Amino acid sequence: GHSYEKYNNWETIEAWTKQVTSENPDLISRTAIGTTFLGNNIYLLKVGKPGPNKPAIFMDCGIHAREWISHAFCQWFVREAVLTYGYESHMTEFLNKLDFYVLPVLNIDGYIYTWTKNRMWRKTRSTNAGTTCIGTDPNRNFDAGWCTTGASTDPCDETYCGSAAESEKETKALADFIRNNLSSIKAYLSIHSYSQHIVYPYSYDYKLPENNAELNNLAKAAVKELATLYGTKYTYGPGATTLYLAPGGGDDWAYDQGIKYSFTFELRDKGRYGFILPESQIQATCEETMLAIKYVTNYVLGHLY
Ligand SMILES: CC(C)CCNC(=O)[C@@H](CC1CCCCC1)NC(=O)N[C@@H](CCCCN)C(=O)O
Ligand SMILES: [Zn+2]
Ligand SMILES: [Zn+2]
Ligand SMILES: [Zn+2]
Repeated sequence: GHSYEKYNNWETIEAWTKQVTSENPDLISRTAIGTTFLGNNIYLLKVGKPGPNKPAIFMDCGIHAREWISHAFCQWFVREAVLTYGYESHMTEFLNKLDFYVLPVLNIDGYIYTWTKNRMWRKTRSTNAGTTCIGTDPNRNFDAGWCTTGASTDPCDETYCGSAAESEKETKALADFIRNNLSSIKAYLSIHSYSQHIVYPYSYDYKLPENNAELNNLAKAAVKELATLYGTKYTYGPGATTLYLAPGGGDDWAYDQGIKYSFTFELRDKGRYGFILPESQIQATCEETMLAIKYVTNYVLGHLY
């Protein structure tokens, strides 16, 4: 009983990844990039019409377990791509020229835990030495100025860096895929919630990126496109300046690998509902974010490297 306008559990999402690929074989192809701590398969969807020497964009959802709207957006991106292809001028051009590597749920173990035991869970579900405290923050487990100021050495903390960089199977499976497809990946997008922010490097240290002027102007125009629908106000700028010091992030790591277009999207809202955003707000949040994602996609095509 799947629905794009409702929050679906992992059993429903897994059944959807198989069915959406079978219903649309010419547009979507499904593969398993790895396994989680509990043993669940990390599924990845390649969206677009196949072809040779195609550039790609990587998009992940659900790094943090409680951010339910992030998981819901990845499903809506696939929904639009199969319904508007051949009917919408821009989406048709995007899928024909580019490939979309969509990872619907990264932290699967944590997401099952939010449906069964604790709704407010953030980290993974891995064991730690010398304590009964469980979990490691995946957005603090990447090899980009790992476990410095902003990340915690305490396993009982929500911002736990881990025993080592890429100590989690979920963090390694994501990083290995990017390394194996570095020459093709031109953009990295990380869907999260909440605050209504568009974050670009750097977060591990107080420093501006090489193409800071370009990333500032691109985020500015992407903010405007989202606002045209429901008037949703979004803020932008680099991580350490706008937010806080968050070392060992997926967006910061991707940038240091060569992906000059790296972004972190924080969805609805500002604090009224927070992580527990209602089902009645899914279609509104997904449609506005689509306009911002489509604008970033359009820019990347015109500035291929
Ligand atoms: C309580 C305290 C420990 C903060 C925990 N943070 C979060 O739960 C979320 C959402 C939000 C919670 C309320 C304050 C504003 C942020 N924020 C979030 O996940 N932020 C990203 C920032 C991404 C920066 C790009 N790498 C992260 O810390 O991974
Ligand atoms: Zn997050
Ligand atoms: Zn639509
Ligand atoms: Zn230009």
